[PDB]
Amino acid sequence: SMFMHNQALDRLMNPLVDQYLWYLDATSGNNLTFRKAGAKNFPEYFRNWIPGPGCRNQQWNKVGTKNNPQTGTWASANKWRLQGRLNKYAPGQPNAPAEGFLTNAGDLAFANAKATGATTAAGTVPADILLTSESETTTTNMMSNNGWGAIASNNQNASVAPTVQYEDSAHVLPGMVWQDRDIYLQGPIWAKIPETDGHFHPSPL
Amino acid sequence: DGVGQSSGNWHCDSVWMGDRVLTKSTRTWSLPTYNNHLYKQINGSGTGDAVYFGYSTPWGYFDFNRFHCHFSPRDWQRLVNNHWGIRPRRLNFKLFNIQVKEVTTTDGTKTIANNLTSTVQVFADTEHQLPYILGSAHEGCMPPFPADVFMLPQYGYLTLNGPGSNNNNLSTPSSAFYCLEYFPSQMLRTGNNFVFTYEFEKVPFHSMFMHNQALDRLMNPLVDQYLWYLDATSGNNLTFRKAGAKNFPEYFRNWIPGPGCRNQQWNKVGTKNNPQTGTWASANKWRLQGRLNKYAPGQPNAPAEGFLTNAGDLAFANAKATGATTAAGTVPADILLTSESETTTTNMMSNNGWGAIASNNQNASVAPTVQYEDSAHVLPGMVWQDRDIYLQGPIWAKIPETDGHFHPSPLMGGFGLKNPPPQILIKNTPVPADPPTQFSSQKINSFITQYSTGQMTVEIEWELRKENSKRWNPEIQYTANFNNSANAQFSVNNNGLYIEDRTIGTRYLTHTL
Amino acid sequence: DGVGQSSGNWHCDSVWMGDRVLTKSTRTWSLPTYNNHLYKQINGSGTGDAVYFGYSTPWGYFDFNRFHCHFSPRDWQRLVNNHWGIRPRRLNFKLFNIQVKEVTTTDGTKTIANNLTSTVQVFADTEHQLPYILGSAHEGCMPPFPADVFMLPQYGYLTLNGPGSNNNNLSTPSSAFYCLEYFPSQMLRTGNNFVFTYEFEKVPFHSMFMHNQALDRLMNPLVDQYLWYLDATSGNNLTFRKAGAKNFPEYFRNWIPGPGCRNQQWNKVGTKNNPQTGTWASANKWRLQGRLNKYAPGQPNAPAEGFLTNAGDLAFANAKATGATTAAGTVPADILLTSESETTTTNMMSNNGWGAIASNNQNASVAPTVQYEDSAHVLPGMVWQDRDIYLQGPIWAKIPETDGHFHPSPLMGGFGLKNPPPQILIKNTPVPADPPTQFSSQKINSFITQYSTGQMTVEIEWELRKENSKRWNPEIQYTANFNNSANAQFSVNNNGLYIEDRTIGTRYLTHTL
Repeated sequence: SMFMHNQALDRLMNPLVDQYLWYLDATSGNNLTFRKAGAKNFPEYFRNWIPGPGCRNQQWNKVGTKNNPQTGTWASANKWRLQGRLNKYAPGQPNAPAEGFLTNAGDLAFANAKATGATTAAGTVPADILLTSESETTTTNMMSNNGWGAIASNNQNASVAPTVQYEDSAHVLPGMVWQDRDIYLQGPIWAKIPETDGHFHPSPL
Repeated sequence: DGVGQSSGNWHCDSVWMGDRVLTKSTRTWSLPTYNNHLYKQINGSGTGDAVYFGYSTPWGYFDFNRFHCHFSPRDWQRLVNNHWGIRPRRLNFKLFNIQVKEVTTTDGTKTIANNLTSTVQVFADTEHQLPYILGSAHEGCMPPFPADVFMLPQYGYLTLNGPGSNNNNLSTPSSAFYCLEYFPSQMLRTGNNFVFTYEFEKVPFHSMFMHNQALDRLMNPLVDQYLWYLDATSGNNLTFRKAGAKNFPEYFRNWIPGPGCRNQQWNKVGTKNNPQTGTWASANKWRLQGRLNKYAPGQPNAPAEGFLTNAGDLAFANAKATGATTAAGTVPADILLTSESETTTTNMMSNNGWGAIASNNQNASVAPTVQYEDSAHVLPGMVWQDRDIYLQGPIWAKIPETDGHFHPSPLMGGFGLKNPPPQILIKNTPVPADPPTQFSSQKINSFITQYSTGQMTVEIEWELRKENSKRWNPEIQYTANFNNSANAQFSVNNNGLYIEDRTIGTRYLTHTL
Repeated sequence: DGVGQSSGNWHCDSVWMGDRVLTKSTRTWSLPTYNNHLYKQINGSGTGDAVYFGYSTPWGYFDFNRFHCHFSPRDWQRLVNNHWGIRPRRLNFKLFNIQVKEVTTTDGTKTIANNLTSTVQVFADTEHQLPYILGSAHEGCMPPFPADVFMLPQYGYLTLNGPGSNNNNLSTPSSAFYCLEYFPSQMLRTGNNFVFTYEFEKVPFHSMFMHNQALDRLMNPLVDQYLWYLDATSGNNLTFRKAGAKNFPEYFRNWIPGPGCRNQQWNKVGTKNNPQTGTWASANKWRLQGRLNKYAPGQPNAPAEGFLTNAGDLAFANAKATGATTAAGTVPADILLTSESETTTTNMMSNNGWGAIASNNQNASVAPTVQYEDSAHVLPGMVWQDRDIYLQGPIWAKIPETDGHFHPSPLMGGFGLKNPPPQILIKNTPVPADPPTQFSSQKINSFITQYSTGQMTVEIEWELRKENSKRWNPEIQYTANFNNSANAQFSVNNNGLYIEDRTIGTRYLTHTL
């Protein structure tokens, strides 16, 4: 798909007319109160579709003075382990980072022909290194600077108040849509799907 | 043809054949002039979870998407007791008997006349090149009851927004603007009419059956399994028990319950609930582009008996309920709740997490421990039931076009479609008022106030799965309430208002898991 | 046919094929009664540079001549990035859904009714026997945005005038008077419609490309020329240098830059400009019949960077600009400037003359001198680029019929045509009021006030030159402004007003000179 979306998921609707669906807004006063979805309050609308999977990833600011001075980035990386040995998880799901931030190996990067040797360094991203951006996917996909959402952490009663907890990682669910990572001019074309008893959505990462 | 001859007839009925089935409906509508013949930008203010950028349009549209448009409460009863499944096949849409009227206002006395030469213009969008707002469960559908007259909703959409200064409501470079006069459309005077046909692509039947067995309960109780497991480590040696002897939790199984997540549960008895001035901070939320949206409805997880969730399940209201809110000591008499409890066999309940897993390594000194998993996503060997379709609920939805999607059944329930039925858009053609005698290049501001009305009709062809079950004993079926009442069920009252008593689920007949 | 059936449908879209391309547009118009059903003489006063003699006519006309009528800003982008040239081929014009309305005024309350039996009458002039006022870049075209409604302009022309006493406004014997009812025309009630077709004669494509090389720079830098010239006379002897050694100004060339004339240049920063209460005495003027006319626009000469000329180049304005004037410290946000700077390769800049030539004979005693030429006309071996076509600019113009004309490309840009598209003229047929009972031979003064409205449509067939270029590196292309904004580009605002951000030139893709 060569196209960037024209609308966000949460934003698919008609703003001019309210929904016919009712929800429980308020428990106050020893009674239940059902609000109606509408009146230009978007977060309360019902939706058929939810954003794509992903996981939270460490974010390094492109301005070097604002970054923690790590002699190298390994212990901070996202890792998956196989046969008792740890491998960096790269690149991850096509999650975009915050504006002005990046991740190590989370997204593709290239270099000029002027860059030789195994390393380059500059106060900001070097002039040789060519970064890529997944930001065109933020409509459907999940950003990397926070988890996927929140869920209920406890049962309630009249005495105890409701609480929630945050989910930093979200895997595949029914009714979940996402955009695959983009193909660049300097990037690979294909890959061989390994032969296994099962594989899910075999688009190369 | 002509001013004095009708362009159509009234067709509303239901034809029950063996395999197909054909439902006809027709209604009377009224179309105003929205935005005084103008497109308009609309946007929010400030940074917040609700912010938007979009356009409002001087066009109406026909939304038949909801079920009870096409079915009467008797046909629905007749549908769900006898059958295991239904899916759409064809639809046929027609407009006719268009009549356009002008409104002259002298003092506070309106004079409405009949303008014979005015036109309306309508087109169906078959390539889905417009933003698609159907399937978002808005209002403005046909009424449930054939004798009501309804006003068509205004068309509008909202596009990408982007940050700047303190306002996230700025238009991003890629914000799209669609002019609907840039579509070929058919212009209709009172004499001529409009029709087109459409055919659904094959989708799986919606399952009308409730399961006959739980997952964990699929087995023969009379014979024990041949599989062995480690029951007990006591005594410096390993002891292998054999699965059987009527101890079910120890059996091996091929299949595991469906995905879900834990959700806050509010007791239907108001005195037992924590007094929250409003429920937001307690809701299940997913976030997109740095703003939080309630997660609704969630996966089809049922709550505990006597409990419910906010927006986790669908809810409706009568015609007696007006305004944006209703309140009562218990669930109000107007609100119509839905229940997913028929799915508890395969699916997961919302009052606890999915299970437990091992929290640590062990040795002779340290004891084994476990932890609980409040959220479970999809795994191999996982089965689930999709949310049920109701009489008052939506029918289909448009699968968004993306590089990937998983099990695209709409979370409000329905038939996910790649190529859904085309949106149908209609407008009153503008008639300007008397122009000045001297020439001016500015736009024409003043028009003639007018509106239009006429009948529409919709014909759906449904395909249904016949039911063959050899169970001996009788089954649960839908039955009209057994009680005497001041007003009959699904009927009009003294004041003339049609009232729907219950959301009627489709799942009664049992089927073996 | 009849009162109750529409005579046409709404067609607006764009069909992109490989070679042909076909654009459709349709709009809603409103036609008043001009001059109260009368022809009238119009004339100036006194002797001056602006004096006129002519006639005003009770007829309207349809002007589609401007580009952005036919193209949307997306189609225009799609046009100019992919292609080296375009020329028109066919056009198709249609009127339909005519409706005529009468205005009765009782006190200050207008009552507008619908008069079914009134007619409008329209004709196309295919022999060009009327004075041709299209291509003079007047107002009254279709709006850029399909949803606007516009009022048709009044038709009028002005003929020869001649001197007498102190008044140059007298009518010369050969002043022509044209009665437009002396043309056969088709009379239309509400039921019947109007159509005709037209086909352009072959004209050269408009070049959509910006050159890849300057004239003086066409050569191989690596090898010197074999041609010899006289560099130096010193030492009582002649010395012949050889052209080469990377000294470009000395090279021989086959071609020389295009014609032009020097033009006054006003800096876009207002503090740097001389405070003239108005710019006339400083303008470039040409005079005809003893009266001076500004020369606008001149030859396609570009000015210096950061400078402009009055009327030397085209300029437009938004819909927010009303009234006859706008002012700002810099160029106003409403005014849309155009730039010819893409032509500086072949053409001449306006900030200096064309070159220098020898001013005297020499001898041993007297030194050689030169003089500068501020104006250069056409010579053999002279190449130039014609002015570019914009989205808001005119399309064609009518080549006047004369014994000679040179390179008839219109100076405002466009396609010069011998046989341009025919003017289309329309009028409300007069309906007299109640005549007196006794007979009178005088004209009927009193009529019934009425106007008319209805849709029109225009279909142009464009032929375009495909682009094949083997250059390795990417090219400049038109791109929507990358910035976030309160209002999107080329889109409607909160109040409902359509706003055009940029005049979009056609020249992006490079081509070798």
